[PDB]
Parts: sequence; C-alpha cells; structure tokens
Amino acid sequence: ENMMVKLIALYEQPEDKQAFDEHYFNTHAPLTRKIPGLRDMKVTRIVGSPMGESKFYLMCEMYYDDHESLQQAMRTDEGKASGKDAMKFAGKLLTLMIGEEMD
Amino acid sequence: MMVKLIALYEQPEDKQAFDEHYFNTHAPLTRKIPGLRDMKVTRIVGSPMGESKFYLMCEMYYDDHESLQQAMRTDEGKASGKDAMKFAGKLLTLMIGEEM
Ligand SMILES: [Cl-]
Repeated sequence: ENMMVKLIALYEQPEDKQAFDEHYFNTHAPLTRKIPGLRDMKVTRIVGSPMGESKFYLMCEMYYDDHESLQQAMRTDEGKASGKDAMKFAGKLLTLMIGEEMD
Repeated sequence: MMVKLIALYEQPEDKQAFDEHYFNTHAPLTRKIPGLRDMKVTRIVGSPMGESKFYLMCEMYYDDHESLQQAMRTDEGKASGKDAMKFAGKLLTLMIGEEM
C-alpha cells in the first residue's frame, strides 16, 4: 500500500561496453518502451561506488499501475519480446527485482 | 540528469529488526544530510519468479556529483554511513548513478 510498483533491471559490467551500449539504447530500450501499461521508465548509468568501481553498470526502473498490471505486461507479446532480447544481449549480467516505491 | 546515491540491501536474517532500525533510525538520519534533494525507499517484494536476493533499495538524489561528494563527508553523511555499516554492512552495496 501507499506505493508505486516498479520492475527494476540491474546489469553487471559488460565485457564489451560499446556493444552493450549500442544494443541497450538502440534496440532494447525501444522494445521495452512498446510494452502496454508501462507508465514511466528511468535509466540510471552507474558511474562507480563511493570507494571506486561498481559491480553494476546500468539500472532501469519501469513503473506500472499495480502488481497485476506488471504481471500482465510481462506476458504481453511486447513484454516477452523485451525479455527475450535481454536474455540474448545481456544474459547473466541481468538481475530483475519487483519493488514497491514508498510514498 | 540527476545524480543519485543508491543503497541496495540483501536479505536480512531478521526482517523485523532490519525494518525497525531502517525506518525508525536510519532513514531519519539520512534525511538530515545537507544537500539531499529527494529520497525514495523501495521495498523489494520479489523477482518476477519469486524471491529476490534483495530486500530494500534507497535512492538519494543530489543536484550534482560535487554536492554528493560533499554531502557524504558532512557530519550527517558520516553518521548515516556509519549507521548503515553497523546494522547492515554485510548486506549493503553502494552505487553512484546518473539518472537520465
Ligand atoms: Cl532494462
């Protein structure tokens, strides 16, 4: 309650950053932006940790109306196409989390 | 573009204890940090498949990188960092991000 539902994609460091960045911004993000019910999307470039480098490279937060809507979105043709694309270009780099962003 | 410090916490052994410390002590300490522009707390309620390795995320927004670096070194920033380390250091990953 008193929250907003978001899917969080967290990507670890790619071996080829040029290839990752091209695929992510030119192919993957546009696929994700087609998902019915997606209300907002924020992309965060991870530039380090307080002490140095980070394990993580990129985060994306995708906002939906409610939990049911997120579950339905991931099962649409567009959701499946985005998921399939991520498994191909990012593979094990990707961790997915479901969050409730509190008021 | 906004700069943010991201704190990501893995699953605690005692969720009740984590929650009391986090919400009653830690978040208030963090809200006192000079320069903090916004703070969002996200409960991680699972992954698409079920459980998640992660339990909570906090996003702390600053106007620019220099302000974040200053903020972390204020008395308030240091106290917040030490508090996080004490109650949950083994669970914590800190990241600096640029949100587009
Ligand atoms: Cl993504």
